[PDB]
Amino acid sequence: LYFQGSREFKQKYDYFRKKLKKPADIPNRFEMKLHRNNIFEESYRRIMSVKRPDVLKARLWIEFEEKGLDYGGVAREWFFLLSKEMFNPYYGLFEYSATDNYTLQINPNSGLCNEDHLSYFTFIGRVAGLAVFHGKLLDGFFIRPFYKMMLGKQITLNDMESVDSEYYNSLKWILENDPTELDLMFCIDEENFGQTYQVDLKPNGSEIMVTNENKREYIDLVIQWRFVNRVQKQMNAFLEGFTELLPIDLIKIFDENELELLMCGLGDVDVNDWRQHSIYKNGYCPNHPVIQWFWKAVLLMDAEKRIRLLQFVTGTSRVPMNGFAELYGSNGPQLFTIEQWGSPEKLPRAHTCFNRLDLPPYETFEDLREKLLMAVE
Amino acid sequence: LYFQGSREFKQKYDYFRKKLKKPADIPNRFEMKLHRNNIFEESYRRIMSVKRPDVLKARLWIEFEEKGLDYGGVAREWFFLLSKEMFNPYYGLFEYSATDNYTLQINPNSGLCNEDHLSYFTFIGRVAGLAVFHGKLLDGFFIRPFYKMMLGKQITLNDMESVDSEYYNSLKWILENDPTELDLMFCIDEENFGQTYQVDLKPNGSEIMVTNENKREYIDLVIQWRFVNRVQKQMNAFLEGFTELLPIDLIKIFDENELELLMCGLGDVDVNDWRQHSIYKNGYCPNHPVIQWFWKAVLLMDAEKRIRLLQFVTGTSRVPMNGFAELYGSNGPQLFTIEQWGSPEKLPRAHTCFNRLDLPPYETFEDLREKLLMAVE
Ligand code: NA
Ligand code: NA
Repeated sequence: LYFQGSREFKQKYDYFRKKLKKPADIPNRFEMKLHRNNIFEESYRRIMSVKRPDVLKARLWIEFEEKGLDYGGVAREWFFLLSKEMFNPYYGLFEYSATDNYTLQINPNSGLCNEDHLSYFTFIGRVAGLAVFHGKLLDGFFIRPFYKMMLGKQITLNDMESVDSEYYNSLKWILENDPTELDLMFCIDEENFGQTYQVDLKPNGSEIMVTNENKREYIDLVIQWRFVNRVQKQMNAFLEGFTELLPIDLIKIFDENELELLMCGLGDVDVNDWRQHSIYKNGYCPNHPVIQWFWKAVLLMDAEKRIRLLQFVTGTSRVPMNGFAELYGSNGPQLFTIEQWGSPEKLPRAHTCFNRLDLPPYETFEDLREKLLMAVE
Repeated sequence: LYFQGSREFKQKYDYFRKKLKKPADIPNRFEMKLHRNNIFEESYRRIMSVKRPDVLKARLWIEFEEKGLDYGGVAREWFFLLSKEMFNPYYGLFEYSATDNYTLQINPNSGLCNEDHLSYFTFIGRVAGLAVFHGKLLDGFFIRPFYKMMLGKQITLNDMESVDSEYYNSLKWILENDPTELDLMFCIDEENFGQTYQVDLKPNGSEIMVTNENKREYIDLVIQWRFVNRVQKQMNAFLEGFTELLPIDLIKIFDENELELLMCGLGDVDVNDWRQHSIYKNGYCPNHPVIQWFWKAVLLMDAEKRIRLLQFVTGTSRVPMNGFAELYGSNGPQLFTIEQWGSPEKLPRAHTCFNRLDLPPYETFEDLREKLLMAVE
């Protein structure tokens, strides 16, 4: 299945769009004149200067540095280029949810990176609200608890699985079995800029043991800590900006899976960029049957498996912001590499520090495809 | 099925590579210093200066205009960028085989575009031979009769189908039925730079009627005319260059389908470039459920269907050389367009002069996918 509940998504989408009003009370165009190389700070100033947010709902008229293009197409570029910045953890406002993940979460230390952080979150919410209002997608994916918080839905243990399987399986184990052999206490490690702090989940938590009686409270507190309690001013600031463009009661017709799709579309890896920036070693080359089989097998995979493949080889499911040319390994720049290795009766292997697939020279297309899918799973 | 006979292709490929010899009689590197903007003429001069073709079989050391990249990756760029020029019909050496096709054939008027045309065909054969020798792919596809001619295989009526269905069906009809009602003669129209010439297929052909007795000769002559007789000096010049790097008896281990794959890989459309340069009209936009369904359905199609889709909407299965940003319609530049149109009980329609898909607002993903595939077929 590819878009479960699509009947209902489109029904909500039609209703939503009818309920959105374009005021006739406003200028014909909202204009922006920007430099690609300075898009984040320039858009912040322009968007945060406006005092009547209804003027933002005018037809977007964005120009970079050129006049002869479609304005919808250019707005779509602006949204894409600016997403790439807003969501770049370099700014300290968002961070990747784990090293192997591409999904973003609010950085709880945002106010330490930037005294005016809440102003920035408001700006970001204004831009997300603007995107939905004008029917554009953002380029980036937030963790599932972010969408839930936008909708005022409670964050749960099941929200942990998509973010951190290992940790979800541990907490699920505790929920389903007597925790006492684990010797856990109501405190957790919090790492802030390379420094670790033991923080109490509850008063004098560090001295309270987790038992069959209190383990559910323990799980709730951890989940609060992990997703909620540290970022409420951020999220509140983000929601103030978002709802300057969209009434929260309209957006709340969507559930959290529908909201992600509406805001962000579907995740995938660009195979053409991938293929153009890969290197072959130990006897492989672009025309080699094994390599041509390889790329066709990659193209035949679903989005999710391609992502799993990328993570299998590189250690992460994220693609550098400037695409595969800028792929990095353990010791600096390292393009994605396929090296002839092993016997055709072995499965492929990876050296993640080198972004390197060790790929045996299989004897047919179908064998390669089957052995590769198995390795990926 | 995706790579039929792949067991045998790889077997031939292994044998082939063992039979290819890298002389120890040569310099360590063959060097090229080039400008991207002048790649065709500069590479011609450098490649055609060499008198001992075995020096070409040295490790390729190509630099543009930058030193810090993989040399194999840069050679792969050179081969790609230069393919794009060699095979650009602007030069008069190759032409597209039909308006709706991307496959290339030798231009029979090459010697009128360029007095030194055979020197250029030799250069091109040297570059193709160099590509195979070093295991690189070319960027472009020749018609099936081109590969056959490289291998000295006879061109037949069945070779017409992949090039021109309509004409193949006509000639097949004649082979299978009494041709007399058609009133055909042994002459054909030949268009040269916008001028039409009646040319005799056989002496005084213009006055000889096609009958049940002579129809097979008629078909053979047409096929000769269409693919063979006009381009033998070209093809001979191309083969002289190719075989300076590869003995013809080695290349002849492959059949014509294997040879294409070896030289050129598989055809496809880059969906990311496609999607980034499409425009939405009459109520559609990037986040619209119908649009997000659309792109996922395109991504799920095989290469062949995507190509058929592109041809359905634009009138041609070819992509501009600089990708979808440079898509052209009937009245100049026209990006690929999806416009909301019709009732969900209709199939999508296209206006090819506008590169425009008329796409009804279907109610589910599965309905859109089914109705789109049907239209495409
Ligand atoms: Na890595
Ligand atoms: Na067209």
